Amino acid sequence: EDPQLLVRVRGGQLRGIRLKAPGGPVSAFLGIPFAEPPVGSRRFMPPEPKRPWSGVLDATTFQNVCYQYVDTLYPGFEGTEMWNPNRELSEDCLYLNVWTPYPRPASPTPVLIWIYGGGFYSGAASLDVYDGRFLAQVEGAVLVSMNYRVGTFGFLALPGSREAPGNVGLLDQRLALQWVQENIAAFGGDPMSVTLFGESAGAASVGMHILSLPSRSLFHRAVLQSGTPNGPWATVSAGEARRRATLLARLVGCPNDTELIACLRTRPAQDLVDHEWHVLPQESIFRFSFVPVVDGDFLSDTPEALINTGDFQDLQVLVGVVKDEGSYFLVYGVPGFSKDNESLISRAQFLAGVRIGVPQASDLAAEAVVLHYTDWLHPEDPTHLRDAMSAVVGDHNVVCPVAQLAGRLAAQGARVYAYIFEHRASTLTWPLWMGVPHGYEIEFIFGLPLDPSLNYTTEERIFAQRLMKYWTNFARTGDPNDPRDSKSPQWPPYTTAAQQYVSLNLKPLEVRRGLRAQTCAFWNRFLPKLLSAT
Amino acid sequence: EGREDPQLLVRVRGGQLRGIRLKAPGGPVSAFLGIPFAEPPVGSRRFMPPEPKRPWSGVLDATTFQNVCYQYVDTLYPGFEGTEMWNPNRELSEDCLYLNVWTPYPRPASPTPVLIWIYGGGFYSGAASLDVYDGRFLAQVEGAVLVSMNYRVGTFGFLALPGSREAPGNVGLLDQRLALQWVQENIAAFGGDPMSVTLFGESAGAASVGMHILSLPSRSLFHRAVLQSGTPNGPWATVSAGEARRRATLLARLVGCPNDTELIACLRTRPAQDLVDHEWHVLPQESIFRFSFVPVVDGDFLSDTPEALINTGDFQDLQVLVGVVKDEGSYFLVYGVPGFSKDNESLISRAQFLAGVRIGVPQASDLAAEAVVLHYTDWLHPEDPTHLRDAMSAVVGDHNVVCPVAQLAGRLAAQGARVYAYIFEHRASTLTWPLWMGVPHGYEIEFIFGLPLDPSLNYTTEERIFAQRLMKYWTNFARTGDPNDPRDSKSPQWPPYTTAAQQYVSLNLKPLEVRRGLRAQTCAFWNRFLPKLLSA
Ligand SMILES: CC[N+](C)(CC)CCC[n+]1c(-c2ccccc2)c2cc(N)ccc2c2ccc(N)cc21
Ligand SMILES: *[C@@H]1O[C@H](CO[C@@H]2O[C@@H](C)[C@@H](O)[C@@H](O)[C@@H]2O)[C@@H](O)[C@H](O)[C@H]1NC(C)=O
Ligand SMILES: *[C@@H]1O[C@H](CO)[C@@H](O)[C@H](O)[C@H]1NC(C)=O
Ligand SMILES: *[C@@H]1O[C@H](CO)[C@@H](O)[C@H](O)[C@H]1NC(C)=O
Repeated sequence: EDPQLLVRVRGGQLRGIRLKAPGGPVSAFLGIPFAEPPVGSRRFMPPEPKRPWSGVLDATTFQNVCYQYVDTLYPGFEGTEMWNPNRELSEDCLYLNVWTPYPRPASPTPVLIWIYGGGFYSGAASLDVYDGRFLAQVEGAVLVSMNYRVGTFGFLALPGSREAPGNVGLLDQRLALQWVQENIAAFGGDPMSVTLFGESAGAASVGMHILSLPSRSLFHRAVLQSGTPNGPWATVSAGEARRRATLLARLVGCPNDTELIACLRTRPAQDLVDHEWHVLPQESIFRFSFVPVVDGDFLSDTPEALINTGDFQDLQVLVGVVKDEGSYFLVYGVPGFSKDNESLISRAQFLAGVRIGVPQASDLAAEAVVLHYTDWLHPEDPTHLRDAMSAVVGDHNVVCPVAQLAGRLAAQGARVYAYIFEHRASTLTWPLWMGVPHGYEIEFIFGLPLDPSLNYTTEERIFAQRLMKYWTNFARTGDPNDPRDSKSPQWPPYTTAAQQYVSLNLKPLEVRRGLRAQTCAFWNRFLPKLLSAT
Repeated sequence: EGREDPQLLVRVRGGQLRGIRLKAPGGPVSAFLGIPFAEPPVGSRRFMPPEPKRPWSGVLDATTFQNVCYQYVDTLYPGFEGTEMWNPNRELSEDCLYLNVWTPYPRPASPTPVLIWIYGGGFYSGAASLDVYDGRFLAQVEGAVLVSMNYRVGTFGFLALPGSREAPGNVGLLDQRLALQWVQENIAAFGGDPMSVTLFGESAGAASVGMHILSLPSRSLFHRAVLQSGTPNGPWATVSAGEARRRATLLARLVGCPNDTELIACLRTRPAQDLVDHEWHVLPQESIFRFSFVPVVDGDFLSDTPEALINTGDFQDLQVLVGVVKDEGSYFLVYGVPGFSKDNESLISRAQFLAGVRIGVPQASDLAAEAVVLHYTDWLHPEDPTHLRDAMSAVVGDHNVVCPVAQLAGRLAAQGARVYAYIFEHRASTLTWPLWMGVPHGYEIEFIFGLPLDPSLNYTTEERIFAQRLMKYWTNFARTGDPNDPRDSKSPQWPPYTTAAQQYVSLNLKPLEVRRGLRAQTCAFWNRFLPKLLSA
């Protein structure tokens, strides 16, 4: 029995495990329960706090992954398998993980809380890319990651009902945040310095905690990587959520809200997952069936309205995108695209891809998109059309929603830092035409290149170390700049006036101005005006 | 005769003419000025198609420029060369249908290619007698036979009651056509080759040239064409029959007139200056780069809109040279956009920009105007006065000239014509408009005509060499349908403009530079998206 691996939290005693990090040992407490299993009658319901347990709870292994769809598009392919569940699926999945330096910190250490992505229909805190040992060992950070319900289990809603109010997956995240306030000090973490960070849907989740008052007292800073609460995919109206839920009910033989939900609760988990994808209103990509709902409760109004009227004075935020946000999504539904060839497309294929990439666009709006993205000097060039299709999807879904968020937060009091990640991992298995795809900056932020057996170049290892420093400096001070270094170059705050952001790649920081300024004005100022009149 | 210069007496279909020997820097040239080509379109002939000039007896004196067609005279900036250079330089009169001929002295031995100039002035002004249209340099240095005609402008040349017999519309274009017929019949008498006639014009003159390309009866009167900063397609060069009727009857009301016959008959009783005095009161909105009486889509001279005709036309046996200047729109801003002036830097506010856009694109809906504003706004510095000023200029120049020219070059090329394109970027050292206006609309003309060759005009030595280069391109084009010098292979070649490569050249003090795409992205906005916005 090692006293460093023994901790006492409000629910009882835990025993962690000493793990090996390249530069030394770290203490890991994995699979800690933070809520009563949301099973049986608790399906679709808000999470309840975990009841106290007797004896010593074994916290040396990752717990089960929340029930979810498993990708089968490219069987055996690392590019896709790296995101698949790496533990048993089960609705009994509300557990969190804690990594800390070994021995446990002498003084209160700033805490980083990770919220994974996966379109709100997948993901797990146990994936290898979210391994917190590196950040814990090299920066002495206390890192926490929780599992939260996804898909129908976490977001199926019959707005106004008592049994399926919606947003329970976000409530799962919130309970884990509360658990950190109440118990993280026992691990040497400082509950007064909690930074949330997440990518994609995880970034959108972080944004929703920023916009939901009850969450605000649970953290102090936030990082949103390639995702936002505003935008076309992160939320749905109460009406559309009801529509998708009742349609799902119908598809599985069900059946008054109470009766419908009661019947949904009798169905095997895989039955719900089997019909999950048959409820989307149009043929599309970057659109997900069950996501956070504007309920007038967790989210008092649309994210769009909340970021326009909010006061973000005492908040520091780090936000950014990767160089090719949309490439990944094209192979999941756009005719002509495949990871196995160059994906050179025709102009006709391009106009068709646009209707799929911007599913909610009228014919006029779609034509505006085509005319804006077509390179009129080479309107029929396959390479340009392919890269344009990618850009359309990434701009519409991520880059412009991020530009929008950065601007409102900065205009309204927040301290904001922005970046564009442009380094393509030497070990990437997706083809070259996809560039730096959605999600591939994560392994660097978590410091995986520091593991010699992973085969990253020596420059990548130095790069990862730089990133871990930015992220942890940001967590510690609300500023990613190194207060030790006195010759950077400095990463300036993003402002509406100057719109400065930095490039994150192998070369030293480069300051740029305007995040797709012209193109995002198109998406954020003109298209709306188009549709609200037509 | 007997004692006069035997080299200045010539005979044309209507009679004998006596020209004048003029001095050009490098030698003498023959000039026959004020040759009548139509019966004076006065009294009962106002608003009517021109009739050929009846033969005269004796020797008609063709030694001085004739009257300028009745028109509005600009007084915005009294005494200012920038505006005065375009004002009438001879008496105003409805008796103005005369043309001019410049030829080498002595007259060419073999048939020489003919260049016919058609002046601009928004169809409401202009004259073939202005100093910038002086044909002596091209005649002397390139041995060209140059012809320029006066044609009716304003109400006199374009007021129309479509379908009527008395004011059919487009009579100013008919005056031009009559002069082209006069060249076919008589130019050989001056040593000109009727089988090699190139039309060139600028602005409304350019639009005029384009309309002759689109009107069959004019097609047999010329072989090649040059359109400088103007096109027959676009937002200002034509009006629909309904709009023309509307403007003509509103004008009639404004002067006390009112059945078309009675209305027109009453208009014919009004003093010419009364019509000019109300000419500007008939435009539908507050605007710039819009003119009251212009060519009308009559279903006769123009069988359909210029846009339809260039989309369906067969232009296989046609060579065309087309181009624009660096700052097509600047000039127009001081004539109606609040905040702009030739006497200050014209730095404007964002609010002044949004208002300028409503005036610069008068036919745009609220949604269309916002699209313009969002496209032209520099989102890194959305409030910068200098950028807003230059963006306002670009909006006007792109909408009215640059994009209509790109549209034209594209259709002509795709449909058989050989097209050459340019952008003129040299600002005359003698320009009197402020620097912020750059190379304004109309300021490439003095270079094409070779004025810098006159020592007394004070152009720099480089400008004189530059002028010579341009005269060479224009006359090579007139001679062969190709601006390139057949010999000199050293100088970079001017490639044809194609839909595939979209190549055009920069005309400035430096050697030719080939560029691709004429404001390609922005013109796609104007030529493909805005229209479609309109269909909704
Ligand atoms: C549109 C009708 N309007 C009578 C306003 C109700 C304004 C006409 C003013 N207006 C304009 C002008 C100014 C700004 C915008 C558009 C046109 C104008 C424009 C040019 N190049 C040359 C002369 C004039 C001009 C000459 C005589 C009279 N009498 C009025 C005139
Ligand atoms: C530039 O001028 C515009 C027009 O005003 C006229 O010209 C100026 C120079 C004065 O002589 C004035 O009396 C004239 O009416 C102004 O509207 C504009 O504000 C001026 N720009 C600035 C701010 O200097
Ligand atoms: C790439 O592969 C997909 C499916 O195998 C196919 O639809 C597409 O035509 C291919 N593209 C190329 C470059 O041939
Ligand atoms: C040309 O320069 C001379 C000498 O400076 C000057 O007297 C004359 O007014 C100028 N004329 C022009 C064309 O500006």
